[PDB]
Amino acid sequence: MQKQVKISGKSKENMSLLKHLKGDVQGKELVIEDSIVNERWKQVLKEKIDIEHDLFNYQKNREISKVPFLPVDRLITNDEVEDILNTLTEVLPTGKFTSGPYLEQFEKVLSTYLHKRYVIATSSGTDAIMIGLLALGLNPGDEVIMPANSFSATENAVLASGGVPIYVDINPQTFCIDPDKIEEAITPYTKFILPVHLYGKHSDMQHIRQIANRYKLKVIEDACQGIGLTDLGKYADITTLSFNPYKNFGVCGKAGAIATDNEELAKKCIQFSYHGFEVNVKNKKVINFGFNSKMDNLQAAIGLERMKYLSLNNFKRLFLADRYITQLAELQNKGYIELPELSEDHVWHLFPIKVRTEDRADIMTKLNEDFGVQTDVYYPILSHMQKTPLVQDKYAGLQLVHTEKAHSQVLHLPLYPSFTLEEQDRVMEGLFHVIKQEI
Amino acid sequence: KQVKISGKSKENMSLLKHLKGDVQGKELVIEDSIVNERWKQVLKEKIDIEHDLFNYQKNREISKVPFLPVDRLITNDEVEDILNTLTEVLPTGKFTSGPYLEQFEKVLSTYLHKRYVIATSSGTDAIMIGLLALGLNPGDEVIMPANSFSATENAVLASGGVPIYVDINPQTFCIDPDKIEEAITPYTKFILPVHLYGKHSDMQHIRQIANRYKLKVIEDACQGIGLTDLGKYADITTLSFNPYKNFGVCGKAGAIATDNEELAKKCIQFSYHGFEVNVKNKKVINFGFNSKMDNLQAAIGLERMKYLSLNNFKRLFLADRYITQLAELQNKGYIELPELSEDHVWHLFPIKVRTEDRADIMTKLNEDFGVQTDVYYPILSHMQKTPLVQDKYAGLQLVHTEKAHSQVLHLPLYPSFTLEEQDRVMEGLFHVIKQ
Ligand SMILES: Cc1ncc(COP(=O)(O)O)c(CN)c1O
Ligand SMILES: Cc1ncc(COP(=O)(O)O)c(CN)c1O
Ligand SMILES: [Cl-]
Ligand SMILES: [Cl-]
Ligand SMILES: [Cl-]
Ligand SMILES: [Cl-]
Repeated sequence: MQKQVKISGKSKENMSLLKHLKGDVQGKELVIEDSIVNERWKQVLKEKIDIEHDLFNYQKNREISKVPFLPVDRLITNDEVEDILNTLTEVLPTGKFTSGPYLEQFEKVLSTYLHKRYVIATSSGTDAIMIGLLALGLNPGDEVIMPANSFSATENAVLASGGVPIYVDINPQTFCIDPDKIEEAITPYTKFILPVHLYGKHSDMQHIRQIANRYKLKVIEDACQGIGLTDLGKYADITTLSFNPYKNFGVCGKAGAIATDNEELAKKCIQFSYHGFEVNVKNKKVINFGFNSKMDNLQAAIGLERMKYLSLNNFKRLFLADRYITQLAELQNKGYIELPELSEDHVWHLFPIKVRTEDRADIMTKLNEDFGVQTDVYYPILSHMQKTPLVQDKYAGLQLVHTEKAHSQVLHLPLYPSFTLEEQDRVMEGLFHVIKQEI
Repeated sequence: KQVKISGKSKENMSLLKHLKGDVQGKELVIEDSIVNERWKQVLKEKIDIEHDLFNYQKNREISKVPFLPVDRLITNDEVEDILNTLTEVLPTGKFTSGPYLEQFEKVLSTYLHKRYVIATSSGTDAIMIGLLALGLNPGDEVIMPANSFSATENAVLASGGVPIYVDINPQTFCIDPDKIEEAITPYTKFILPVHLYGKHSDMQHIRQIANRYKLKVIEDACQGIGLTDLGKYADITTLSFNPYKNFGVCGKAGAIATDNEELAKKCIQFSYHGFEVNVKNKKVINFGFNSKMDNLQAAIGLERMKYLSLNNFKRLFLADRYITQLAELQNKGYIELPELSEDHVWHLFPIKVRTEDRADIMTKLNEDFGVQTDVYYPILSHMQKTPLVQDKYAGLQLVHTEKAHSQVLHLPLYPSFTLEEQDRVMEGLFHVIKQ
């Protein structure tokens, strides 16, 4: 009796798929979930697959002299462009670019994909967080517990709506908020915990929800880099997503989403997202104010096209990350670097290794100068280290030991779905070469 | 001798006079501007406006006149320009930041005669960021009218500002400068006039008051693109490029324009996460937003902007045709018509009817003649049913605003509207009012 292998495109299921697509028999046991996110799989999976050749067109003998970290022209493929041009041919003459039926359809599709009853699509991930906090009842002075290593948009969303960030240390291996440091930071002004699934890695949400239940806190998660994570939002009151062009799934402009199972909360999000108006009643305010922060109908139509590539693209990211972890194994075994763990709760938006603090600048310089290999560090400045009057006045004396140590060690290697395996070879070879010459 | 064509409201008025036989000079000179590009394909020496710009079909069968059919606010010609530019934009993979964004800001700068332009994700965001850049702190008071779209007050409230509502001039629908000083308190920091319906507020008088009391002036010109001397007396000028404006993109966008460099710097910092200008991830102020205009929309706007001068002129022609053709209804005192003024771009066309008759007029136009009208906007700021209003604005009376609010009626007016539809609107109004 054969166990079926459900292809949802989610992170846990992709992990089994990786094993099966590596093997010789790829038959009826592989069942493609009837979803828009799986559309590009449908055609690919009609035949037996060799991953290297069929998904990556591996050309080991193609000479490579430069490896850009993130060439944006390669983040969108010719087939996506043709798809998008086709849909726009129909959307443009409708004259509906802000409100419209593609926006509504896009929200339903996300709702089904996320298993969340209500989805409110927004004009950015930053707006989603900001509106989410307000809809959850954030008042000026309310404290929000969060990590200090996220992109600046996370703290800005708290600050913009009047909140007070309270920074807490991360787990230095996962780069996510350490749930064992959270309870320490709770005061009578704490109302929120805002975990970030940094680089695509899922935070320890079950533990976080336990602390939150204990102290009656609300949980809003920044999953802007985590689309595709299995069980996303299971333990959160609000989930926020970004669809900016650099994400695992993005549109052609700024956009994001709020997702929730709570109807009263959803309604408030809608009200905040559109001028404080009663839902579907233009010009009639039912709350003090709101923003102009719904997603555009035009981007929604674009999103319905690009979403067709998501499951395949997340799978290719997983393959790339597995290949890094396996081929670089020796550098970790001998204790020169730390590799991320090949886990089910990661969608590989970014790929972090850790190197020695004292060597990082030189490792980066040598990869670039000697081998044309570009790497990067997301993000260069920690929240409590920003040179702002707020930080200077209120965040002096703060020490986050693990966060600061990890921040000095982390190095991101190129990884995106249209990256080639032969570029990756170059990255890995160069890494072996420069690390060995550090010793 | 030369009749210069800028596309701006004053020159448009002289062009109109000139083309109606009232000669203003000899040689038509089309200024070399992006906003005039499409004018060049239709504007000839012996132009017949009714035929050459409107393709007037006196006898075309009409059974409905929609107030604002959104599919007709973008032409087939625009759709093709847009598809063509997107064919080149899409493969670059640059959709947020990028070179079209920078070019679009440059082009707006030249057109508006403002040194710095910061293109934003919406007009609402432009106002919000402009207020903050100008130094709005929570509790600071902002003098403003109560008859604008809710976006204006929301931009103040979102940053914790405090709206102070003042009465309007009931003929112009704009903030009455003679009611401003009255409302000034030690907490007042800004005046925020609105060029409502596309009518220019009395900015000179407003600036005199501002200087006297050391206030800042940020104007909501989201409906006023094309006004001659827009921003001459303002510290910050805000625009919207939403698809319903005199010029719009294909999504949300707006702009802040200013001549002040330090202000511009602050606007950029607030518009993008509080980062140092052009230096990602390095904050120099406490926080910012994700509120720049998208590169993709700027590519679209660079195409749609080519139709602006032509479209604004068409709006003027329509407004002038309404005012001339409906004259009798005003002469006999049945309605009031807007004044044919150089300082208007006719985003909306407001007439005034009797308070007690407006509902019936609207119903009879629609039911008997399929003529749809509307009222922008249905609810005044101090009459919204919110907790802030009940706690802060209780008992406020704005006599002229409230009266005008009960009287105003908007007639269909947009660049692609037809003269045959307009005839139906006008004959309908005559037949309804007589009866
Ligand atoms: C962790 C994180 N949170 C929030 C955001 C903000 O998302 P958006 O750009 O759609 O505003 C980003 C975008 N880089 C992000 O990476
Ligand atoms: C007078 C006025 N002010 C501000 C705005 C807000 O502009 P946007 O829709 O681009 O946010 C509008 C849009 N209707 C407006 O009409
Ligand atoms: Cl929904
Ligand atoms: Cl730092
Ligand atoms: Cl500029
Ligand atoms: Cl009202």
